[PDB]
Amino acid sequence: SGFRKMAFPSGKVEGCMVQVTCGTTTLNGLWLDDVVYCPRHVICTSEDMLNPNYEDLLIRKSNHNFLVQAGNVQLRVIGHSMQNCVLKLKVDTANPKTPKYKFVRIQPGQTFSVLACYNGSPSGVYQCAMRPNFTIKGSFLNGSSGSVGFNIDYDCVSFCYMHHMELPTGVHAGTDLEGNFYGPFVDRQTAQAAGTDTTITVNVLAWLYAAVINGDRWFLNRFTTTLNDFNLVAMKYNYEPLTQDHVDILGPLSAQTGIAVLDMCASLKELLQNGMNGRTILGSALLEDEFTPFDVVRQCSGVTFQ
Amino acid sequence: SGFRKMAFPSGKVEGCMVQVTCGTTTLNGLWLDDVVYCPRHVICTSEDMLNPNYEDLLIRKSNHNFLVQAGNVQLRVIGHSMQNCVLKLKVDTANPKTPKYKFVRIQPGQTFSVLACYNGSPSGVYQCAMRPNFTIKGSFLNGSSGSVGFNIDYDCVSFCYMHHMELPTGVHAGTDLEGNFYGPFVDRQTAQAAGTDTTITVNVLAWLYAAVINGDRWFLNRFTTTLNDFNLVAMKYNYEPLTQDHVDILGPLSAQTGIAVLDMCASLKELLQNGMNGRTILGSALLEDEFTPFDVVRQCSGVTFQ
Amino acid sequence: SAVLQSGFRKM
Amino acid sequence: SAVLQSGFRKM
Repeated sequence: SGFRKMAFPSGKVEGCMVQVTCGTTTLNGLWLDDVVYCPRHVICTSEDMLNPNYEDLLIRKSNHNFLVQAGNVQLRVIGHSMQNCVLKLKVDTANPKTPKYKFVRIQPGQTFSVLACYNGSPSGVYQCAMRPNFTIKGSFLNGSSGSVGFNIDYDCVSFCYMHHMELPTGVHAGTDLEGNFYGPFVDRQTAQAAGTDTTITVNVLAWLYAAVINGDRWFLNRFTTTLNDFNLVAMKYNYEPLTQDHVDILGPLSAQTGIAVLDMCASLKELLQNGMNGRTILGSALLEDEFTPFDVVRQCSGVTFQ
Repeated sequence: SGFRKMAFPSGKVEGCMVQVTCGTTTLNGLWLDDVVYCPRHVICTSEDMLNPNYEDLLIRKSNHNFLVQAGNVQLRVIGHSMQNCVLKLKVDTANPKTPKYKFVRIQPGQTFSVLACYNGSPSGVYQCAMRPNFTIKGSFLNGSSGSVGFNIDYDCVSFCYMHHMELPTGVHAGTDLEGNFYGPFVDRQTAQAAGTDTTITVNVLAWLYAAVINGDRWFLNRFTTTLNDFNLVAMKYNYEPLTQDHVDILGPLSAQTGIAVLDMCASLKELLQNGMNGRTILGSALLEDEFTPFDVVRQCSGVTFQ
Repeated sequence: SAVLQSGFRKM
Repeated sequence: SAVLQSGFRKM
C-alpha cells in the first residue's frame, strides 16, 4: 500500500551532468555524449541582467571562456552554439554514462522528477507538476540553473525541462532541451508574472483513484452526475475542464478499481461543494493535484519498474 | 525559494543493490563490497507464514539455493549467515560501485530517503519519516522487501533502513542493516499493531522555519509562551513533548531567520488551538511533520551538496 | 495481519 | 522582477 510524492531514480541523470562556467558566472549543464546543454545565462554579467543581448554576448565570448567540470575532471570546449534559448557546447570527451535519451516537450499537467542540483553536485530529486500556467513549483536557489527534469520508462530517460528563473510569485520557469521556453516568459530580468493558476482536474481524478485503491473510500457515493455539469462546477471552482480524452486515459484505473469515471467525478464535485469536511485523505487536507494517472499506475498496485 | 518533499540522490544506492531468490520467493537486497544484506524472508515458503522457524529453515537451506542477480549478471553465493533478522550472503564478486557506507540506527523522527525497488530494478525514491511508533509511512507493495532507506552527507551514504512488512493499519516496518527491528515487531505473519501515532514536534517546528524563510509569515505573532505551557498543549494535542535539546538543534534556523524558538512555539500553539483557519501553508492544509531541521537547512537557502 | 512482502517469482 | 538564476562562484 502507501501513497506519497514518489520520484524516479536519478543515477542515470546524476552521472550525466557537469558544471559550466564563464568568468564569474557558473551553473549546471546536462552532459550527453560530446555535447553539454546549458542555459544561456552563462554568458551574462551582473550589470547587463536587465536586457541581455544574447547574440552580441555570444559573438563576443570565445571557446576557451567556457569551462566544463565533471566533478574533478576538466573538459575542453571544442565548440559552442546557441539554439532557441540554450547553448550546446561540443566537448572533446564523450560521456560514458549517457543513457538512451529523448527530448520531449511535455504538455501541461504531466508530472516529472526534477533533479535539483548545485555546482554540478546532485543535491536531490523530487516530483513536480507542469502547471497549466506553464510553471513548476520546484525548490530551487541561486546556482540551480540547468537542474533537468526527466521521466524514466523502460530504462529510457526523457528529459523535459531545464530550470532557468524564479517568478516573483514564487513559482519557477524553465525550458525543454530543445530550448523553447514553457510559456510566454522571456530570458531577462524583466517583471514577468504567470497567469492565473488553475488546478489540473485529471491529476485530481488520478489522486482520488489512488486514494480509493489504497483503502480510503469515504468520499465515494452512489450519486452520479453528467460530464457537462461537472465541467461547469469545475469552471466555477477554478479547475481545468474535463474532456473525453481525460476519461479515456483514466480507463486502466477504472478497470483496476471497478469504479466508473463519472461516479468519482460526482464525488469530487460534491467534495468541492461541501468542502473536505475537516477529515484527511492520505495525509493531505487539500486535493493533491500533481499525480498523473500514469504515475499512479506505475506507483500503485502495478509493479512497473522505472 | 520553493519547499516540498525533496529526497536525496539515489545513484550511489541504485548501483549497489541486487535481487535475492530462494526457490519461488524473491526480493531485493543491498549489495556492498562482497556481501549482500537481505531480509531473512527469503527463506520462507507460503505455508509456514504464521510461525517461521528461521534457525531450522536456514540450517536446511544450502549455499546453491540462494540466487543473486545484479541486473543480468549472475553472482555465486560463497557463503551465507544470519545476524539478528537479516542474512549476509558472502558473494564471489566485489561491487565496483560500492560507496563509503555506514550502518546507523536512526532515532525516531529523523527523516531518510527510501529507495522503493521491485525485483532489483529501482522503482523510485522518496522521503520518509521514522514515526515515534517506530514505523514508516512508505509506499511499498509485494516484492519491495529490501528497499533500503539512506541518508547522504559529504558524498558519504549512511543506510538506516530495510523494509520488511506492512502492518494492518497501513504503515510499514523495517530493520537497520545490523538486523535489529525498529520497534516491538516480529518477523512473521502474526497480527501486529503499532502503538498510538504521535506527531513529531521538532519536525513541525523545522517545517514552520521553512515556511517563514520561504516567505509565508502569517502565523507568526508577537505572543510568546514558556516551554512548559507549550509542552502541556502539545501533550493534550497528541504531539511529542519538546525538550531543551530540540531547541538547541534549532539554533542554526533561529540565527538564519532571526526568529526566536519560543515565538514560533507560541505561534504553533495558537495554530493548534484555533486550527489552520482554512488557509494554506505551502500547499498543505495540515502541519507537515516529516521535515527535520537538518533537511530544512540542506534544502532551504543553504547550498549544501548531498 | 501482516502483509510482510516478497516477490512471487515464477519457475 | 524575474530572479533569473545562475551560480555566484568567485574566481
